[PDB]
Amino acid sequence: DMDRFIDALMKKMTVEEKIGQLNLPVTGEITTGQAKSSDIAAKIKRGEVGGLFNLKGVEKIRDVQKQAVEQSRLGIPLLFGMDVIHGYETMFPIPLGLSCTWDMTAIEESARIAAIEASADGISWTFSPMVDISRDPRWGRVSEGSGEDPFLGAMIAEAMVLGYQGKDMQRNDEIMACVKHFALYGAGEGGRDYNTVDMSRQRMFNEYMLPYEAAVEAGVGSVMASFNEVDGVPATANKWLMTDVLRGQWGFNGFVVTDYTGISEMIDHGIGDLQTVSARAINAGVDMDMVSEGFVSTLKKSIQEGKVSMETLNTACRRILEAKYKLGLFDNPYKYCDLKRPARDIFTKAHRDAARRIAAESFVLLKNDNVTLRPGTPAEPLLPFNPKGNIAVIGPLADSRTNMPGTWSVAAVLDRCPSLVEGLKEMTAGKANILYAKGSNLISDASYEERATMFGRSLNRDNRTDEQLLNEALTVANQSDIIIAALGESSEMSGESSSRTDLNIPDVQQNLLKELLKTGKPVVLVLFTGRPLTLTWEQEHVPAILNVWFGGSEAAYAIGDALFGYVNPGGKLTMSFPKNVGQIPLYYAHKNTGRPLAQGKWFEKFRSNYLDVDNEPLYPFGYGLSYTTFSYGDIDLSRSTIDMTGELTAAVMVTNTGTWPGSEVVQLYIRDLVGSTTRPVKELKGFQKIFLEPGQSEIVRFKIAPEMLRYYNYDLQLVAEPGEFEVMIGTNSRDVKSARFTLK
Amino acid sequence: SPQDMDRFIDALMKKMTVEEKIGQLNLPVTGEITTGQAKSSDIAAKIKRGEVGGLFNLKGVEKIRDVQKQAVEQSRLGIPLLFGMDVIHGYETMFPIPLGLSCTWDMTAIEESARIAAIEASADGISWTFSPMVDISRDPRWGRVSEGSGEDPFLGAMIAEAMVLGYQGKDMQRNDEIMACVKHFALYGAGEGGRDYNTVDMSRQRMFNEYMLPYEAAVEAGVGSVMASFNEVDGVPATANKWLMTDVLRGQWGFNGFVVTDYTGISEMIDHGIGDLQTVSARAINAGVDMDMVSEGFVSTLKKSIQEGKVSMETLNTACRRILEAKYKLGLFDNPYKYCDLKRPARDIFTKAHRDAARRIAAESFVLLKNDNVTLRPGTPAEPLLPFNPKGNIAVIGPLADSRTNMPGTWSVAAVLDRCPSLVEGLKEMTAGKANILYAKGSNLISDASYEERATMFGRSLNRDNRTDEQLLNEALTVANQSDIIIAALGESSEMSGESSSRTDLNIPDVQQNLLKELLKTGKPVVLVLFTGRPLTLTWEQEHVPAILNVWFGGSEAAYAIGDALFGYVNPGGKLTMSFPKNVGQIPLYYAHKNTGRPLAQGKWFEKFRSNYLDVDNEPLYPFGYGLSYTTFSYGDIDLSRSTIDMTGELTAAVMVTNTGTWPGSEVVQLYIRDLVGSTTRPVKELKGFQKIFLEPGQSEIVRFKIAPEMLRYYNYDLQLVAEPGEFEVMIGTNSRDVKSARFTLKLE
Ligand SMILES: O=C1O[C@H](CO)[C@@H](O)[C@H](O)[C@H]1O
Ligand SMILES: O=C1O[C@H](CO)[C@@H](O)[C@H](O)[C@H]1O
Ligand SMILES: [Mg+2]
Ligand SMILES: [Mg+2]
Repeated sequence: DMDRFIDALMKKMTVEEKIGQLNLPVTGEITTGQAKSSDIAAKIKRGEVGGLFNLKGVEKIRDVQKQAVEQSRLGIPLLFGMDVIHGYETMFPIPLGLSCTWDMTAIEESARIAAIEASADGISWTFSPMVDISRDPRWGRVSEGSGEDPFLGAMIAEAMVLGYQGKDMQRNDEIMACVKHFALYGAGEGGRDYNTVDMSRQRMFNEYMLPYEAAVEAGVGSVMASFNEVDGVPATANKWLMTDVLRGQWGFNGFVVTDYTGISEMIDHGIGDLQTVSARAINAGVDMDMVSEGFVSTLKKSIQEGKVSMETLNTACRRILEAKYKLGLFDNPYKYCDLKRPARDIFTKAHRDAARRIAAESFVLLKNDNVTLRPGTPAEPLLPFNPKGNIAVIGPLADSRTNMPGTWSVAAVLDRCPSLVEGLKEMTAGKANILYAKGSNLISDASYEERATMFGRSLNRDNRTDEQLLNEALTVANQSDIIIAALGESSEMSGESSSRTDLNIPDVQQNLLKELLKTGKPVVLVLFTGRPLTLTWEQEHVPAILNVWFGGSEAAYAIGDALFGYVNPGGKLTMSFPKNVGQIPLYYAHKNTGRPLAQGKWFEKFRSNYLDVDNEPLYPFGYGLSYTTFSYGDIDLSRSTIDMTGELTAAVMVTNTGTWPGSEVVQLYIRDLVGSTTRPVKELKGFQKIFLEPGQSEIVRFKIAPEMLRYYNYDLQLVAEPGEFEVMIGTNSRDVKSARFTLK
Repeated sequence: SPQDMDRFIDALMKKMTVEEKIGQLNLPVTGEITTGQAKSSDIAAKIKRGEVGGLFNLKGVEKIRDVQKQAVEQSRLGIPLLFGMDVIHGYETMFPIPLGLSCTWDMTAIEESARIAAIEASADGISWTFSPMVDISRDPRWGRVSEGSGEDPFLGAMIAEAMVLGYQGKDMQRNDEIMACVKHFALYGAGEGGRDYNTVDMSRQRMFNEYMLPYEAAVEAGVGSVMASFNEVDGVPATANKWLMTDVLRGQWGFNGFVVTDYTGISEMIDHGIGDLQTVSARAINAGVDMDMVSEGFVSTLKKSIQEGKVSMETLNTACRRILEAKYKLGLFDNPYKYCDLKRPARDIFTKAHRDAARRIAAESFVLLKNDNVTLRPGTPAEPLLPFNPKGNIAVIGPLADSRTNMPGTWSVAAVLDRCPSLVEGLKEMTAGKANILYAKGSNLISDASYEERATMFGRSLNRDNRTDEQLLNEALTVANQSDIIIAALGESSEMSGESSSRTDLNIPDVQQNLLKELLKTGKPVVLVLFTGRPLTLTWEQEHVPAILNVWFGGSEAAYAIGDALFGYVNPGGKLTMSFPKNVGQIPLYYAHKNTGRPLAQGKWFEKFRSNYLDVDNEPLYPFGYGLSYTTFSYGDIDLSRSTIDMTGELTAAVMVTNTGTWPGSEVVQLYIRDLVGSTTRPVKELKGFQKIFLEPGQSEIVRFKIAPEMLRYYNYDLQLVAEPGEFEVMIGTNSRDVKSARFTLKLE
């Protein structure tokens, strides 16, 4: 059926036309790399274009599809691609923030909505999800992932692929997804984007690979090859990755696209000239060439010289044609070119309300200490509070529209998003006064601020000095009843090519924060960030800290919802927050070492520890507070022993012991006590997000079976070994209840 | 003969019970030196029962002789003991810490320092040193960088050879030659977070191209023993890693010696999480580990394992034979008391000749990092602060100004710490009658007293008192404002580096940097004499201090050597062997890095969509091979004897180096090669040669390097050590950053 159709089409094709299906030039207003493609009208005519990307607007896409359908010899329709990462126009939180919902239904929903919007506007293909594991918060691209953990990363990868594609991409509101960046890109040395990656095969499989595999097994249509080398070979020329693992081991039936000029960049990597690396890429299992024109300009010559087989070419071409067929583009090239759809599907109130809900769900309450508010009274937390009197909103993130959506919002209308001040003004009209002061620049260094606010994120820095801005803010702060310090990163301090060697709140903002605290007014830190920051000073001195990541186009409203208690925060961290950059890499699923430092023993000579800080993150994986409290009973294991075909249930009663209704992410960890290789001190193996009224309890039950206990041993065999296991359940990866069982 | 050894050992082993064979594999700890937590007990009775193969941490020929006499006269078979110690950079005469010593780029001096240490150690009963430490590291957070020779495997390998040869000589036959022990096999310098003992993980390709060569070089130089490392490799503690300890070490490299564990390395595998004591002990001996340091895994569990078939008699016999062979090769069956001459210590230890050598080698190790011109007096053109004639009032200020015990450096376990002159003491002696040495402590080591305590353990107290920072600073400023020049003696205490001394920030500590700022504010000329066991983050100091001399830890004669440099008796010629980062967030920085697919071109920081950071450029403050002189050297263009060679060929790269300044001095001329295109990505350069030359003012020398295809080999994707045809770039210069370039082509034919 498909096979026969594609056989017949391919029998007609010239070598040039087969090669053309593998070519993906760039166009439009959206800029995601340096090199630009020329002469696109003619190339479509010559049959030399497989797809395009970065073109926005159903009408413009329709026009281009027409040229392909009507002006090329064979009429083969184009794929239309875009980075639809965490929204099209309705922007959800950045993926890292979104991961802190621990809510696969919400995550699927966000992808569903983005697909509806993008498909309504002509897009058939998104370069998403980004599933790279990272333990290095220096790397700006942590903003695009789902944190450090592969179990949670894998579940999220599945939710995103399903949200975008549905069952089989048959509907006109379903699009093809693309798991990226295969593979290991999050382990770039120094946290410096694009830098050398190196690790053992054992680490690859146990620690980094699961999310890519989960996407493949969820039926993801395409895979993007990464910029990094693996084992000294750029991923785009690594046949072990792109054929042996991807196809041979996991059974991937789709196609592989490069990242931006990934082929020609192999010249700079230092593995040969354009022809050589182009031939190596297609022979490795790469099917589509993003921008470099390596395939289109050199593959014929390589075929003539016997460096690439006609077989290899036909396979690459076939995979591209199968993707087009599966999307329904041969049945109808204009499947996604309904000019009536943008008006009914894009940036609707329904979509924006969903984004607002998901944003509030993504926030992580890091601290909410009791503060003396009125003398004589027992100390109470600052959050939540009723919007009354004068609310100061101060800082460089307080009145920026364009920094609200987050990095990788290329189709968003940035200056349509309400700033925090605008959203809070709306939400408190008639009830409180919102008093604004800028307070500081983003950072002292003007050049830094300029590059940190590129892609239209300017904060309109002017000639007012740090001291002037501070003084104005203190005048405002001292007229107020409470201070909302809106501080942290600009959105483009994270994302692609946005690596940091220092992870503090920037200098002038931290100074501003210190001065606001010195007023004696209550201070809430509303923290904008795309990554873990080093917050030990803020943890010591600020009473309340709400990590809002970048919450999307409706962030301002969601922040209001959290501050005023309309939503009780329930986010939990998915990446460790280190005390300093000298502890990197810090991650919860670490080996014990031969000289573990016992709890509370810092400092101890001859143990694995530092002279100047303990081994712990400030906030561990899975950490997050609520306006209520939860209490855990002891773990009930249904068996003390099981065999390889058996099973048990781990159960724990969770009680809401405070005064607020709220959600709790109950987290399941397992430690394999003894291994033929060293095993992590714990691994996340399940979770359940529960909602409880005050005083209400729920018995949370986890099924545990031997398949969950498997790991890649020294010989890379995926096996569960007999022995003892420790089951841990708790409110984060640090504070847990424990019980043990034996596998026979 | 080899056959005589086999016959003798065959005969001895025929006598031995299983318990006696197991006993040869047992290495308890005793004596006054502390290098770990666990301690041994009942050693006298254990030796009597034949349950002890060697001991370590026992100092003094009288004590060692007594113990050897018990082994020889009172055990059934009289098998003599090995006596081990960490003789790392000196016995009593202390040379610079190894990392400092590596900056001499002088293999003759390095060999000499090991020779002297062996002479002193052997005089005092020691037959075995746990040295050299040859671990590659790119992570200056790790305290043990102090013990190695930097980031580079080419230089690392040459130093490993020099050290082994210095200790052992041709074949350990002489009574002033001892058995060496290459450590820590393997990859221990890549521990995550720079945190000692932490997880190591890397590809096999990285192991062989970037980390393994120095171990291999020690093995090929005939090192008698290998110490297994604390870290895991491929998820297996090195002490249980049969691929490391058998397949690589014996299978690939032909190692003929024995493997000892590190301190309780076997029982620590329980904590690593790979099983109980019996299980991990069986795995260790089966892996190729021959001697058990302290844990008593072998002695307490091997017989049960042999009964149960978990370890074979053949495996026990092989391990025992290796130990007996080491003892045989050291001459201990010929004479158990070879090293127990009670009269040698008085004539061989801490002699003037030894100490004069140490003083010379210390001055040779220092790295001049900065020496800018300063205007001392209106109307006189500006000149550098260093060197200066000792006259007037010379202030020496800081917590490292008057500490004897912090001079030798970490890993000086046999030194008499309180006998080393302090810097003030040394400079006072050297300037008697010419200058007044003024002194103030100026600051504590660091603001936190608890930190200072752990930083000055092992008898390195700075005698911190309850004076306020104000008292300390005011006294220093009263000194500074009377002085003609200020020597700011700042940096680390010695035990801020070494084992279990990892740091997450690499600054000069808070109160010392505040002191430095205040001294600079006086307007008097300031020379930073920097004590450290590691690269530090020195961007502020490079911007603000006119002269910076890195003296590492120079050893027992450091004070005199520092005087030699300051007063111009020696012209500094040290070159860095490890990159100095601008901040900890750049780690790891190393010169021999891959290009990436998005390289930032020179001078283009910042550029979006290149491999670079938002907040700092990609560069270290000081690159690999960096070091200044009191003179300047200029380099002509490179002349290659031919532009094309094949696998059978060779060429010569030659460059004229001229001393263009006013001082005679040494230059380390460094050869780097870039393999431009590979089947795998190749580093942007690799050190492949060097020559240290001495030139008088105005003098020139043509420095020539032989380049052959064997130098161009590397491990490809399939771990084949191969040279590939293609273009190569030859670079020669004064450091890894500032170089001349020429190209040549390699063909198959
Ligand atoms: O450079 C890139 O370009 C791609 C196209 O914009 C994008 O999808 C990748 O995530 C990114 O690495
Ligand atoms: O712990 C150790 O003990 C050993 C014995 O002191 C020493 O040689 C090693 O270098 C060290 O790691
Ligand atoms: Mg187990
Ligand atoms: Mg080559």
